[PDB]
Amino acid sequence: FASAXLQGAAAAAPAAAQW
Repeated sequence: FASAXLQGAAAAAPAAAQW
């Protein structure tokens, strides 16, 4: 899950960069 979220965090880097 730790390395699972990392994948999402990096995938959320932009999602956030958006707002």
